[PDB]
Amino acid sequence: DHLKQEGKFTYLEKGEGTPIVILHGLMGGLSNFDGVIDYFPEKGYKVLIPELPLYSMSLLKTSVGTFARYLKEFVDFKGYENVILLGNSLGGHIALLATKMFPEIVQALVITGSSGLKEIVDEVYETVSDRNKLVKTLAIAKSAIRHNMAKDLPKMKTPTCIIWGKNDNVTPPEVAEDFKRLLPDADLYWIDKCGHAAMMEHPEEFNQLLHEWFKERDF
Repeated sequence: DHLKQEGKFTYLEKGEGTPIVILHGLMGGLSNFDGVIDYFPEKGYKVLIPELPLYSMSLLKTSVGTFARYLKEFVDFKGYENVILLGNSLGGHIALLATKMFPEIVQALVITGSSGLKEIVDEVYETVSDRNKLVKTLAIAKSAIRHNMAKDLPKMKTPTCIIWGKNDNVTPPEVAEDFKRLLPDADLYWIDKCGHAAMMEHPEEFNQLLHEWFKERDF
């Protein structure tokens, strides 16, 4: 597991087999996914965690659509014909939009505590006093909600795994079942006593749930 910087792309890379591209949210450090980074590369998977240009994208090309196209540019750069997308919070929304815009590049979609329907405190105050980053955060939120997925979901054919905390406060469990309803080919699994970051709160069960879903479908 080492950090790569090739061109404008900064990303973590570990593993060799089937590529899993991970999209974290705004809160996201990469410590969110240590569970995934330790488990799946030893199970024959390639884990890639690219750093999206959330707050760097010009004064104003900052939209969910831009991040999705950035993801596409990353996969194309890597030369993959298809990947597995794993997304959390805003990252899940980026992944969803990417699967909508470029379905032929996505083998499967894994979603957990995503939008589209402790000491982190010190990096949300960053948003409210950074001065020029608040606008970008506001730009993202405006772009995100304007870009609702509810209408696009009914036939995003790609196989989708939805893993959710049974007591999520940010994105309530109702949202998870909405995803299950609209998506034509999706499976829903819950994790009890778990909030918005199943990956981090329970990397144990998340890995096992996700791994078994992969086994059933050959992913």
